[PDB]
Amino acid sequence: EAAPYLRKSEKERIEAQNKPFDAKSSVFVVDAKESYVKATVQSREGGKVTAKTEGGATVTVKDDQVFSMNPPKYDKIEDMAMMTHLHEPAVLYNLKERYAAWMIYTYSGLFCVTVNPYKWLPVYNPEVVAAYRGKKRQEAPPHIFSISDNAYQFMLTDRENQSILITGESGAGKTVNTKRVIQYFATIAVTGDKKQGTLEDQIISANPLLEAFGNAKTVRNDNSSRFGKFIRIHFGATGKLASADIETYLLEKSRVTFQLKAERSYHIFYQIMSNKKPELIEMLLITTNPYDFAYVSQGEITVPSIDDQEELMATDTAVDILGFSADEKVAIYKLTGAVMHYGNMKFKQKQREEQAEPDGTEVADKAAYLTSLNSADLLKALCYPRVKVGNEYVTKGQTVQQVYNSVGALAKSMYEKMFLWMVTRINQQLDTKQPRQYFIGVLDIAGFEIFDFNTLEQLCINFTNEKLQQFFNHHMFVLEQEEYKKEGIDWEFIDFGMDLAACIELIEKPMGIFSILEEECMFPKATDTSFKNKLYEQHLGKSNNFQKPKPAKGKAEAHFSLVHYAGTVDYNIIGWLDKNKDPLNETVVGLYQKSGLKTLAFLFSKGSSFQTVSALFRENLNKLMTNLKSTHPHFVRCLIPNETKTPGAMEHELVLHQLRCNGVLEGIRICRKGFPSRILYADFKQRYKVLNASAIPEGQFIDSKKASEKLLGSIDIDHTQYKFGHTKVFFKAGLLGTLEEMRDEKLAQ
Repeated sequence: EAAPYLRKSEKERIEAQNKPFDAKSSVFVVDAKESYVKATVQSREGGKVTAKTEGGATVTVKDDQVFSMNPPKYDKIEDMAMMTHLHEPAVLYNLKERYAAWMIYTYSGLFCVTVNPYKWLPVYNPEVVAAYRGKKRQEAPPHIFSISDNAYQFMLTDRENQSILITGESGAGKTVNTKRVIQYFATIAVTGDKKQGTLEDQIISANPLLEAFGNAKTVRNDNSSRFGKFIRIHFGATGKLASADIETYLLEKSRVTFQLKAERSYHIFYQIMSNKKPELIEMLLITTNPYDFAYVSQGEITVPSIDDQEELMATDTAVDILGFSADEKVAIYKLTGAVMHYGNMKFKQKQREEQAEPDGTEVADKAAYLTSLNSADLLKALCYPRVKVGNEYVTKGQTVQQVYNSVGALAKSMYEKMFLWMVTRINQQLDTKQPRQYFIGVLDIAGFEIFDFNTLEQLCINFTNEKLQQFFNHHMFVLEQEEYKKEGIDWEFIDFGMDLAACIELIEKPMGIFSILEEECMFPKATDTSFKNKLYEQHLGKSNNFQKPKPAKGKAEAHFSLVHYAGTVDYNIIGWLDKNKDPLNETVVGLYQKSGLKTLAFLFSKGSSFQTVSALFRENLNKLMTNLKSTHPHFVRCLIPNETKTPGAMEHELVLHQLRCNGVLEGIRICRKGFPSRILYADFKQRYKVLNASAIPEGQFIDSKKASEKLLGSIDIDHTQYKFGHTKVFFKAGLLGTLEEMRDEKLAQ
């Protein structure tokens, strides 16, 4: 009643599992509205099988889509984690059975997997939440509350840091549940001690502006955010709660470079550029028309019904809630205005001469005004730069492309900087002379999504995602080996982190794939086709998991085909190489440092210069990864099972692919090799004694081991189907299945 679904019955658990069943009947078949449906063998054939489906028709299917399924005992369990048959549909339908049971909290890895319920339930209500810490995993009903709970007691003794990691889910439920996560942080505060924005509400202070700030529109998602944020929480206290960080991580500058006409821009821009605030628009030296700024214009010209007048008002609401000055903050978004003005800047190339050279432009004068530079200062000092030290020397004649790239780079870097600045004061508003000794953290996205059409940066983020999965895998590898140790057993399995890292390694040698791309970009005035050819020599023979894409529909050309934890995904080339190109000039900020605005010092401040750009983006990740290596990570993966966020029912197929994207699926692929399985003596034998038909006294006249050796002596001798564990018993997925198959067959006879 309290937790009414969440532990649903003693009686019904039995009686459901009591219900009639047969595995050898109960089979997999492939569907137009599920990829797969539970099935019956009508008949079996060479490389096809003859089938009927519970709801639907009789159906004719090849062998490979099929096996008979883990029976009611399995059917009512808590755990994908304790699987006993591995094919995706099993997992999926079963959790769908949770969903029709509405049974919330789902487990694989050692960790819990999440769905926005789209409905009222008082999951929150403290009867569970306060009254107990709860339990380690096996011991209590599944809940995200667990993961926090045990991470605490773990750290409490351990006293080094941990973060909990929450995947995809890129809109409503993701953020709602992050909120509730900090709500449970408040519950931890209440647990620790008890006797100024509220701390969730303090994060809310950030949320609306920051949400506009780095949200983005996917073809398949409509407010989705392509910063990197990471959330930290910090303890000088193990009392009631101590205060928190949200932090600075991979940000996607290239989006400023480009959009397709279906697609839109960093939401800030789109929001501000609406019409409502009468003074700013001219104060901004701006036309309310997006249409003007081609570099802005590149996208889709609106989102029909996300109402940016009110969203403007919300931005005001937040910036005023900053308690930070109007004049700076106005100048600050005005910086962005300048940025879009830079899209207009366009240069021209003279006779008998290669230089790119000026359009003499009110745009530059707007810049001068806003900057408190003079435009001529730009014109001479940038547009033919100076760099030398030890003597000092001047740089002239840039190509059209050189200029265009250069200025875009500057603008982008400036946007970046502005984000970076936001840290300083926003956090300081958050920041406290209450100490921190120790840290617990939150992350939002291991972000991978698909389009029929693709662009490098996205793939790079996907690379980073799988890298995160490296981290997942090798930690599990270690821990599971500890579980081998736990009941006396010796490792027959090798690093998953390494194993899939090899798949990354195809991307990464001391040669990076990215590295060589951006590297060769310095080879000038040449065409991606050149690299195509270099692919075709370099990888296309060699690197097994990468492929020439097959013919397929939807697309003029696709160029790369390679294999991923999510499955296997194929992607395409426009000549964009230069987009990643980073120009630098000292001079630009160098003089801005002179300028009036006094944003500029924080505006302003060996590894590389004007180069290494995607590798820089590696570097940014890399540090993060390094620091995470210190930690214990914790894990949540999160789903819209539905067409929508609605009480309305499942939409399967994206849930399929999300789960492909959510490691549990091929993680369980990885683990099934483990015979990843531990089942306790007493229950097990309490079922199993039957065939031995043997009486020798309980207690240790027989161990469970002995009783096994006898029953096995009737039944099996194997390692792979089973091995002994010191307290609990270990199996091929199939094996429990056959065990109870025996049990029903024997008891019925």
